[PDB]
Amino acid sequence: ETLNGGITDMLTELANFEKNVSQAIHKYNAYRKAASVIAKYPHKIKSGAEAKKLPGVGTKIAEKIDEFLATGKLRKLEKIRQDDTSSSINFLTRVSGIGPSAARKFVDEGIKTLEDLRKNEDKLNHHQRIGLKYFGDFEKRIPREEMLQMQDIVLNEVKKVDSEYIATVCGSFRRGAESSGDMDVLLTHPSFTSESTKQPKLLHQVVEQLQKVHFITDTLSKGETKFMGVCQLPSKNDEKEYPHRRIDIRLIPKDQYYCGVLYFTGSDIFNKNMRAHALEKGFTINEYTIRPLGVTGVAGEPLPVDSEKDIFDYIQWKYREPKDRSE
DNA sequence: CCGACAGGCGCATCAG
DNA sequence: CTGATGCGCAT
DNA sequence: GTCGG
Ligand SMILES: [Mg+2]
Ligand SMILES: [Mg+2]
Ligand SMILES: [Mg+2]
Ligand SMILES: [Mg+2]
Ligand SMILES: [Mg+2]
Ligand SMILES: [Mg+2]
Repeated sequence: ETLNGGITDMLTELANFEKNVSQAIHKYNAYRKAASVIAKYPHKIKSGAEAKKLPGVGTKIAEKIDEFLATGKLRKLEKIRQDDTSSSINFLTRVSGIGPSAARKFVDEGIKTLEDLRKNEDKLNHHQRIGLKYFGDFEKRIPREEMLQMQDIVLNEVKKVDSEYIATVCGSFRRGAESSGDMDVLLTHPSFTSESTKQPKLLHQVVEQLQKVHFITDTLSKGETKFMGVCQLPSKNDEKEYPHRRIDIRLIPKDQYYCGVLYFTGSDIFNKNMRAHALEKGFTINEYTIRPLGVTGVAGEPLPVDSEKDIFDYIQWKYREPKDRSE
């Protein structure tokens, strides 16, 4: 498919190994950073030296690229692919709620297959049990046509609960993607600000309404501001059912919507890059605020923010529309 | 060369 | 029980 | 694994 697709596939597979098997989060991030910068690079890479000029690509990745270019493979990966333990741990982490730690522990206890998981429900926590239940469905992508039907349901049902709610579909959907891995919904209500919560159960009431109409089907986790769960579009007579889909809802302080929507629009790599750039500039950005850093690494008071662009301006970045925050 | 690497919610668990 | 910590997850 | 001080 893609211009340096071989290289970026290699690097992403190395990232996953470092995260899932090595449990080295900074090496995972370093590989993902390199994969992203190479994926955006508009030339077919001819050497590692050429790749090394990109920020995030260093000596070790440049050497892997030289290997890959010459031979069409990487020995280091060819050996990870035949390592039984690595391969089993990597597979189990595909279940939502099983991470590197739980996968290694399962693999040590003799559980390394889907079949093994499916006769050991009792060793799984609630999240894992649901991740297993919908293992196949959760790896299917959601065409934009279906994302549009799902937006319509969520926005109309939210409006039924209280007309003052605003629900914004974020993630890859807001970035214009033709398909999405899941549905991300940012929610606000005027009664929840950074200064005051003057209504309880604001997130709960929306979740309950979506359960009532059979859109939300399962709950992975749920607190006062974050819901993680499962939903499904209604199917019509004699049609196969739609796959079950992952849904995330985040209730954000209304007056902090712009930091909220910046966060929830991503991409994840974009947010890391942006937040890392903020730190270089003497600021810290989360889903609520952008704050200056003081001398001794302590965060100051929130800066006024009136648009997404305001946050970009503070770190002296030219604005990027959501569609230009992908990959 | 070597600190630092994005930020935080919800859940599960440990020490007391 | 609270407070701390790690895990898995979200972008 | 990479990079800025
Ligand atoms: Mg470089
Ligand atoms: Mg997993
Ligand atoms: Mg998403
Ligand atoms: Mg994602
Ligand atoms: Mg999501
Ligand atoms: Mg059904």
